[PDB]
Amino acid sequence: KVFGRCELAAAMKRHGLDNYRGYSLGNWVCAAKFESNFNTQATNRNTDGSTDYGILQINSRWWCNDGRTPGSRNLCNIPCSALLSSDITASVNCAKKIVSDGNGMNAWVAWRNRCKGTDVQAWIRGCRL
Ligand SMILES: [Cl-]
Ligand SMILES: [Cl-]
Ligand SMILES: [Cl-]
Ligand SMILES: [Cl-]
Ligand SMILES: [Cl-]
Ligand SMILES: [Cl-]
Ligand SMILES: [Cl-]
Ligand SMILES: [Cl-]
Ligand SMILES: [Cl-]
Ligand SMILES: [Cl-]
Ligand SMILES: [Cl-]
Ligand SMILES: [Cl-]
Ligand SMILES: [Cl-]
Ligand SMILES: [Cl-]
Ligand SMILES: [Cl-]
Ligand SMILES: [Cl-]
Ligand SMILES: [Cl-]
Ligand code: NA
Repeated sequence: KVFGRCELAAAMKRHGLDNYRGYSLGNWVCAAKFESNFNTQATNRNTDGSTDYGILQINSRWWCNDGRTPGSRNLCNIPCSALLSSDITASVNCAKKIVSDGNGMNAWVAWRNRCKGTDVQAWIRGCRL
C-alpha cells in the first residue's frame, strides 16, 4: 500500500503513535517519508545481511524474524512480512517498542539525519486529524 501523507498521519494517530514517547505525529510521518516514501512494501538489504521492512524500515537484526539474519533476535515477536501489510498495526506496535529502547527516534538513522531539528509539523499541516 502507498499511503497518502495525511492518510498515514491519520492511521498513525488511530494506532496511538501521535505523541508516543513524546514524539509528535509529524516526527513519525517524516520518518516514514524518508524510510519508505509511505510504501508499506518497502524492503532494503543491509551490508550486514539484515533487512529493513515496511513503512518504518524495521530491521531484522533485532525486531522481527525473517529466517535469514544469523544471530538475530525477534523482539517484536512477528514475522518481518507482517511489517509489509496494508494494515500498519504491526509496524506501529513494533515501532512503539523500538522508540522505547533508550535512544528514542534516533533508532531511525534517517529520522536523525533528515527530520530531527526540522519543522516536522509541516508533515501533518493541513490534514484533517
Ligand atoms: Cl492523504
Ligand atoms: Cl509527501
Ligand atoms: Cl479497532
Ligand atoms: Cl502529535
Ligand atoms: Cl508534529
Ligand atoms: Cl509497514
Ligand atoms: Cl534497529
Ligand atoms: Cl523467532
Ligand atoms: Cl523462519
Ligand atoms: Cl534469522
Ligand atoms: Cl534470500
Ligand atoms: Cl528474540
Ligand atoms: Cl516468524
Ligand atoms: Cl492501517
Ligand atoms: Cl502486532
Ligand atoms: Cl526521547
Ligand atoms: Cl527541534
Ligand atoms: Na530477526
